[PDB]
Amino acid sequence: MKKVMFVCKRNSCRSQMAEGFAKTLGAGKIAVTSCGLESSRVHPTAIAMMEEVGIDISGQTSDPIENFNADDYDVVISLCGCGVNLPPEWVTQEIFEDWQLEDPDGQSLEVFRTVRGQVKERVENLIAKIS
Repeated sequence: MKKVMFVCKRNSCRSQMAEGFAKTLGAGKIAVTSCGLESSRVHPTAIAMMEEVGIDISGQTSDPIENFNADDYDVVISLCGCGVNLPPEWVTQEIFEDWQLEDPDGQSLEVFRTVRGQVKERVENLIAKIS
């Protein structure tokens, strides 16, 4: 099965949140993980703003992207927007993206409840074109 990696900046949760929608809606369509350029984190408000949509991220982890192989991630989605720093093995995939998607970390709960749907439609239209 093809594996989707979601990647973002050091202090971001949108890579972990993108994995949350993708493992819930893409559950029977693809394999999925998430990471960050100098690693990434889960966020308590991204648990509670998303469990009301039936999503889970609480059990997820991260390490710096250069510790991973890229090759076992047939599909790689960045969330930095038309500009990300990546080694060539992380971009040469059969499908690549770099989403123009913000982090709700440190913003209002209305921004969490907005960005969740922006992640959902990005995950959905990405997975629907590959599976």
